[PDB]
Amino acid sequence: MNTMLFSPYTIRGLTLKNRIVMSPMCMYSCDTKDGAVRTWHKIHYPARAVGQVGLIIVEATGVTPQGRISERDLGIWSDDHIAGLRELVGLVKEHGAAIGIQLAHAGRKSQVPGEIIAPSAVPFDDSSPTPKEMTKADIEETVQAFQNGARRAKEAGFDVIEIHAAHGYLINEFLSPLSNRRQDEYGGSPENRYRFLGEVIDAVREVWDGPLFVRISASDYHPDGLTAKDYVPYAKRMKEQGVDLVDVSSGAIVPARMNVYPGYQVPFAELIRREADIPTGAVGLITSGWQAEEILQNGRADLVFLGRELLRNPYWPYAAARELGAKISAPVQYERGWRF
Amino acid sequence: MNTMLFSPYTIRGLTLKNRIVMSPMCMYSCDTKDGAVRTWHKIHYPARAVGQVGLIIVEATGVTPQGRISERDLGIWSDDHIAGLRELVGLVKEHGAAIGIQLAHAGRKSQVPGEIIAPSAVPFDDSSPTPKEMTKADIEETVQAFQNGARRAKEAGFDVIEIHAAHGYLINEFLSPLSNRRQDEYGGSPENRYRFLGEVIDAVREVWDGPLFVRISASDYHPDGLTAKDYVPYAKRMKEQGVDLVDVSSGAIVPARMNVYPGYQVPFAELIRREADIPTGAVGLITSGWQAEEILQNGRADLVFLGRELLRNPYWPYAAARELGAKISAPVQYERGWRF
Amino acid sequence: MNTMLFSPYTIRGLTLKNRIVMSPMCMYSCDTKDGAVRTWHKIHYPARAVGQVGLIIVEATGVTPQGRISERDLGIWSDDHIAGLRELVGLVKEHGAAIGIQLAHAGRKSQVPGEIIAPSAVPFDDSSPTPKEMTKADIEETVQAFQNGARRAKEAGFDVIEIHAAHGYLINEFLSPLSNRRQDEYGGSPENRYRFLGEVIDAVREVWDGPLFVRISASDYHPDGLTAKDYVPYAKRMKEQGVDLVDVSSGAIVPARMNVYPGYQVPFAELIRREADIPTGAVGLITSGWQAEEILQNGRADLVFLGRELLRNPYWPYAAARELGAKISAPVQYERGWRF
Amino acid sequence: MNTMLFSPYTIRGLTLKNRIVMSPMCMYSCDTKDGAVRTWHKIHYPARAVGQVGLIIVEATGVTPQGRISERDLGIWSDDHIAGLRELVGLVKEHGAAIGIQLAHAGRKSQVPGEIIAPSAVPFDDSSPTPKEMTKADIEETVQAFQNGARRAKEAGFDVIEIHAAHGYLINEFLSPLSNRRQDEYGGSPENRYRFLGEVIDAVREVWDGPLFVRISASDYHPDGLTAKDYVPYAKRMKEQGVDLVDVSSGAIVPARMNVYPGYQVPFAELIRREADIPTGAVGLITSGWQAEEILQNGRADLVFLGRELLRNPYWPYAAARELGAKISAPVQYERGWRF
Ligand SMILES: Cc1cc2nc3c(=O)[nH]c(=O)nc-3n(C[C@H](O)[C@H](O)[C@H](O)COP(=O)(O)O)c2cc1C
Ligand SMILES: Cc1cc2nc3c(=O)[nH]c(=O)nc-3n(C[C@H](O)[C@H](O)[C@H](O)COP(=O)(O)O)c2cc1C
Ligand SMILES: Cc1cc2nc3c(=O)[nH]c(=O)nc-3n(C[C@H](O)[C@H](O)[C@H](O)COP(=O)(O)O)c2cc1C
Ligand SMILES: Cc1cc2nc3c(=O)[nH]c(=O)nc-3n(C[C@H](O)[C@H](O)[C@H](O)COP(=O)(O)O)c2cc1C
Repeated sequence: MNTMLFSPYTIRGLTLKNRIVMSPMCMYSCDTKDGAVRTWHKIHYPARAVGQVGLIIVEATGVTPQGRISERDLGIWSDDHIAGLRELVGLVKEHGAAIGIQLAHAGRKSQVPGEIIAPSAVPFDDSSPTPKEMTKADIEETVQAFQNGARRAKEAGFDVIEIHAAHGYLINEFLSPLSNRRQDEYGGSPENRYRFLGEVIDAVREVWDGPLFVRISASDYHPDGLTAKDYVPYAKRMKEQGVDLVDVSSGAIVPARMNVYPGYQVPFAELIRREADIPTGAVGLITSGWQAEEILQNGRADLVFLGRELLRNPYWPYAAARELGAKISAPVQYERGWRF
Repeated sequence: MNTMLFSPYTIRGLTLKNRIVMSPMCMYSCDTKDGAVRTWHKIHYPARAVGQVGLIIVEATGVTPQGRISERDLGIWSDDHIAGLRELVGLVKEHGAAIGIQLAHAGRKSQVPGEIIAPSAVPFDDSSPTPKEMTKADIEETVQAFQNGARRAKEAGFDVIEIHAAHGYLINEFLSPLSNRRQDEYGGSPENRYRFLGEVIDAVREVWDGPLFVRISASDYHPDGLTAKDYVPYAKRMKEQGVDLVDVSSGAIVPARMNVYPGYQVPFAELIRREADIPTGAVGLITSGWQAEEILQNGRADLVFLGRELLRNPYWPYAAARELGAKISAPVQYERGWRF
Repeated sequence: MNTMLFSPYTIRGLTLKNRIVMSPMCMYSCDTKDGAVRTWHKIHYPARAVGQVGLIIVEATGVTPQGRISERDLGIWSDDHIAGLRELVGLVKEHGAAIGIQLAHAGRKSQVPGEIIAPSAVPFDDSSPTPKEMTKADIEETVQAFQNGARRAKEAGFDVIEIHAAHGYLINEFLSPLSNRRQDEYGGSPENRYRFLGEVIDAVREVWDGPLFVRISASDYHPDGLTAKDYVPYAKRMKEQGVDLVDVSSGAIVPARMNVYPGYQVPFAELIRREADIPTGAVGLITSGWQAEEILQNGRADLVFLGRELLRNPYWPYAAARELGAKISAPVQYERGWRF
Repeated sequence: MNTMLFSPYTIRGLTLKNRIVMSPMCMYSCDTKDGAVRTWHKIHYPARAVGQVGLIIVEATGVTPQGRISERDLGIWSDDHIAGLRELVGLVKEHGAAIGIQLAHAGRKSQVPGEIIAPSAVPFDDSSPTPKEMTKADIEETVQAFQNGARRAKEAGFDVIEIHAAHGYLINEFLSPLSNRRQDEYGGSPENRYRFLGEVIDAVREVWDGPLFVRISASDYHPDGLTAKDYVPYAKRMKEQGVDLVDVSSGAIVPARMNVYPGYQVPFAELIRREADIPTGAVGLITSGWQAEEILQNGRADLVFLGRELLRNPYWPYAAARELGAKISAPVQYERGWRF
């Protein structure tokens, strides 16, 4: 009757109505190819807000044109993006949800034409372009891009900011020795490989004091790569720097075979949560209320992130409530339909 | 694999991608109380379009201020409504769906303050206001209101127009002897009680040649009321007047106890379909793809109208496809989620 | 709350606790190949009784060795079968269900080695053995086999007897002009083609006064075959002969392509029910309580026969009750599990 | 496609076809009140075997008349019980499943009329009878009862034996300081409170070398009671004594409020599994294949025990397979129904 899934959760004064989070998912719907919010986004995101999702994280938003995954990504490299993002924020919040945004940079995995950058001039695979080895100017420049992105998100009115340090993208590339072969202060050791992430966090915190999320790939799924245990010290530091919650994913630094199954990334979320003593978000094949409640009640994570399931059904929270025999507030307009 | 539910259906050159129709449902979301389309409607309806609903029928829209059910209904009594409706139409169609609108007049069941009109000065119940017995001027005036509504819907860009002659509202009141005690040419016989509906249809057809729906209450659930068989002759006439499909509902002319169960109004839809030889829409507790397919394949109706189920899940078509082991086109953005 | 699906139904003093019937389904589990009831049957059938199925119809039971579909069918051609059948009956009824048996003869569709019999020496298809054209001695002999089967079922303690006149088997072959080319009193006209069925019914009624079912194939799905309308006169006669309910199926007299979909045989059940004025059983892709309730409430059939669905879940009635928001008596042992 | 839930598991040469176990559940169906297997049990258990459950654990079976929970429990205090149990075993295994039995003694929680025994003369609650403080003769006697029960189970042909040391029953009472106030070698310390369990295990192992399970209550849910961590040393010893798997439950030593939720006992199973380095069984609100797969793949347990869910649906494994997109061997009789 009284579940944890539909119990409020507060982060730095921001109270989420429940533990349900819409995981950041690229829509590749910027038809103008200028990183601008389009009509699609204005229908896509607010629909989940009506569905009673507590927190909606907007897809990976490129902090630079080269930082995009594709030419159809959302962008935040220009003050001109603020208006569209502000409109999106207004629409989502107006319908009851808190809204966040995922600041991102694809790095060597960018599919945008032209030069792409990485810690080292090593391609993702034999079929990918060789990225440019970033100079220290490029580094502080990219850090500034993240800070500016954060400032624009703040102006747009976002409630939450997430730093995308996962899925083998730019920050993840600095993190993993598989991609980071630098021999300056940005590579060659756990501390050095973390530096870039540390500087991004600090820069963001200069202009942003709201809830701050970091999304990581807890594992590289490679013998010579990173494991969940490597991220425990990193999470402790993130905590000291004022990161509020770790959004725990995994993989994609290089091509690799992964054993995918229900809750396959949950152990990573709990590892960091209990060892680094920091709130975590669980993601990866979470599709049922029954499943989500188990994750919460057993203290494996504090928030549950839903991906593809929210693509199949934007009103998932209602089905989850039914599933758990719980009752939640429905939009007044849908009360006749939302029966418990 | 190849179901009827997800097979196209053509009405007067308008081809629906499937047989799934979103039944007209009042949202009471016109906070400005001027019948204007609001932000809510612009999120509510297009969401079902993304969900792959073939035809979306907009809620009962008052053809006059007094014709509204409540002060929060949509309205179409002014050319000023066209802009908002046109924007709504654009949003819905842009996301893949055909769009219709339900022209309505609450009659004696209107809850709007002030005078309300009906065929006879008989209240809905002992707790309702006594309506004014319409004069012949009121009648031709109300007919003109429907015509103007149709013209505005056409300008807005609607694909389908439905005339709301059901649920005990104005037109239904002229139809049922329970509410129509007039002793002129508009009451006293089956032919006379039909006159008002006939004139509305003709007037609408003067300015509208697209798909035309009529929604009826096949039964009054009263010993001295109308039965499904009474509507067979009416459907034959509607057919002659150029009505393309009969949206078959029931009840609500007066307070009455109804036996509600799955598909409880389907027999009415099939009765009219086979006896009047006219395409029909089935509505009333249709909630599963399995159920909807049975209705179609057995020739009980040509379209299936979903109500509350589309309130619980705007992407119902996907679940129905899964349910039937069928595969349908998903919005490109949701392909990773919409697995078959 | 009070559904029709879980409302009692009385046939000749036999009261079924609900409208749910387990359709006769061959298990091919007589490993001894002597038509004897085996351990499998003693677990298979009583499980559905615990599941709260109102009436359980035992699979097609060969009234003669040659009358079996396969060497692994149940048999009733010997008094020696009574003991096993009586044990089965005891087990099923002990757990709350009424029990019936389907008296059967495969005819030309028998796959048992050796001579097989039919109205005419016409094979099922070019890949099947040519059956012997039955003599009038064979006919009255086969009729006697059905009577003896009925007598043994009575001794075993069965509550209901069904005559299998469907799925292109022996009796169905006499019924359909596609297979019956006889030029005596058993072919050449509707009356003559019915004679065999008529004689079987009379013979059974000589030794059995309990509920009597007849299972028919309402359609041959062939231009020159039988249609549902042909069976209306037949059902009227069956009624006069004391047949209590018509179990309405279809097809299988010859190879043919059938359009299979949810409730695809329901229109046949309702046709006979309303035109012949006789209780009918609906069967064919009935899998949900929602669906079953619609069939009942709309008077399309009086009993609902479940096939493969009861193979997937023997406790279907519980799921159906949940589905309909209804509550039914659970076996006291399962009360903690069977929550409503 | 290849899940862990439907992957074989071997314990001491006994190979289970999958990881699905039917948790021991009292049926209170011994109407003769002599601990004898009845018809009900012979239908109840084999049904789950057909449902493709890998291992079926028979309900708590009293090793003495006073050791029963109720007068309707199964019993094994007499060689006369062997015949009935052997028949049950035959029925279950014949239909594809391995079978186990739970040797039990209710202790102070017995509801059987007359004297009841416990480590100390302390009632379960103020509403329960005061049990007799067992003498050392009673102890070695009760140990002998367990050994004899094991010997009879072996003769009956059981594949697995489980010792019921949980749910606040006799053995659990010796384990918990809440109920054990003895001041001899059987109380007053962790080692002493374990002694009784240790002696039961040894005695059972004298006459039984097959798979041996022990079911424990990992927590008393009481400030002065046992916690999961207390059972880590116990599990290490059980391992040394030849216990093959720990069936991990919790609670019921005294009245207490428990927070019940999906997988609420899983953390206990994983604790013991990883800390004591011994295979464990997870139980407690496990109802979906999705859930069960997560438990297995994440190494939280080696076997998954289903309780009430197998009461709602004896063929759960089929639904779980569907749920996981996996395909498993269906009983050849149900192949047409069991579609994947
Ligand atoms: C279409 C699609 C787009 C995605 N884009 C992003 C993204 O922009 N940022 C991100 O962190 N993860 C992205 N992912 C991963 C999802 O956020 C989510 O973590 C992943 O799909 C696993 O969650 P799920 O199994 O519940 O779907 C995307 C996934 C999908 C299916
Ligand atoms: C909230 C709500 C508003 C409705 N408003 C309308 C309406 O404006 N026009 C109409 O014809 N029917 C209206 N109805 C009836 C629905 O269109 C539909 O026919 C009815 O709810 C039965 O369908 P269902 O059982 O699938 O929900 C409304 C129903 C609901 C629940
Ligand atoms: C395995 C199996 C065995 C069957 N054996 C019989 C039978 O013995 N007698 C009969 O009349 N129909 C038999 N049929 C048809 C069923 O009785 C039932 O009418 C048909 O399968 C449609 O039911 P369903 O769609 O609900 O599964 C059998 C069907 C199956 C799948
Ligand atoms: C009707 C019933 C009888 C039970 N009897 C036993 C029993 O004999 N032995 C035992 O160890 N647990 C018994 N329990 C507990 C179950 O074995 C199981 O561990 C508990 O019900 C949790 O399982 P579930 O949540 O999956 O249903 C019983 C539970 C129920 C509901």
